[PDB]
Order: sequence, then structure tokens, then C-alpha cells
Amino acid sequence: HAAIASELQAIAPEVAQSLAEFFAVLADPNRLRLLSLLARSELCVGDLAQAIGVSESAVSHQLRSLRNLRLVSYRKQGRHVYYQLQDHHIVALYQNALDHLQEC
Amino acid sequence: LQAIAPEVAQSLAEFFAVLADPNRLRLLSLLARSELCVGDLAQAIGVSESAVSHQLRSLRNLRLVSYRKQGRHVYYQLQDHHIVALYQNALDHLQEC
Ligand SMILES: [Zn+2]
Repeated sequence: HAAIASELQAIAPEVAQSLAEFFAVLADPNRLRLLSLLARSELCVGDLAQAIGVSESAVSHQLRSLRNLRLVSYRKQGRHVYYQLQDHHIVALYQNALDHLQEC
Repeated sequence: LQAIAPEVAQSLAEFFAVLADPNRLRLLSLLARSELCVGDLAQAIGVSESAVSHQLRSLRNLRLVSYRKQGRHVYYQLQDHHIVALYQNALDHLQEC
């Protein structure tokens, strides 16, 4: 019987359901490759396409759902559109997940 | 630059896939605040000790949780601090969005 076992309670089923869906969104090798690039630098669709070795149309399409899913965001500067990870939570959960499997 | 190797991306994808389980997340949400014995978790979750023990076996094999011996009790805890951090960050991100 842990010291504070009586003081704890699990996350609500609705919250756990929403969190599970979030992780389901990340269980995609293609999405993770794109996020691995944005974790190190903000990049334009042109740079991402060259790195992953796919067309700009393909990256642009994948980035759309990523944007809708609130995993990435973008900023416009002059004639360029730079994509970035949504927030620091995204890079942290990404880096921690990777470090975890590296540490096993 | 270069993206992560394809097998690394695949392993990471499978890792997030195992986390896409509401029941596992409820268990992890408890361990995120304290290591706990099977009895404490079973009562918190409202399920039998046998059930939680079974759920924990899977989590152990998946390297999400570990256990240790402290006196006359076995306590389960999250495998490492990375699990702690990714859980909290994912949760906070969802709470603000
Ligand atoms: Zn966030």
C-alpha cells in the first residue's frame, strides 16, 4: 500500500480516450519522420520534401492533417512559409519517446 | 538535414501505438503520481487484482512499467522518467489546445 495510494485517482475515461486518440495520431512512421526534421529546425515544404525524398505536393498534403491535428504550425515571412512543431510539448514528448526506446 | 532512419520511425510509431490505449493510460496516470502495488491500482481502477496484474504484465513486456521490491511489497512504477515526461507533455498539450 503506497503512502499516498488513497489520495490518487485515475484520469477520467473521457480524458484517457482523448489522450489515446492523440497517441494514435503519432503512431505513423511518415508523420514521425516529418516531425523529426521539424524538431531540429523550422523548414519550408521544399526543404522537407528534399530531406524525406518525396514531392512537395506529398509533404504539403501530409502537413495539412498535421496542422489540423495541432502537431505543427507555420509562419509566413515574405514569400516563404516555414513549418514548425506546434509547441514545446510536441518536441518534448517526441524526444522523450525516442530517448526511451534508445534506453532499452 | 536527414530525418530519422525508417526503422527508427517505425519503432517509434509502434511505441505510440501501444500508448493509444485508454486503459493503459489510466494505469499510467496513476503511476505517474506514485509507484503503486497491484492492490492500490486495482482499487483505484475498480477492477480485480488479477486483471490489473495481467494488464501490468503486458506493460512490463512493453517496457512501459517496471516493479521493485520494498520490504514485504512489490511496487510497480513507470519504467523511466521519459515515460513520465511524454505522458505529462501529451496531457498538457491536449489540455491547452
Ligand atoms: Zn501544447
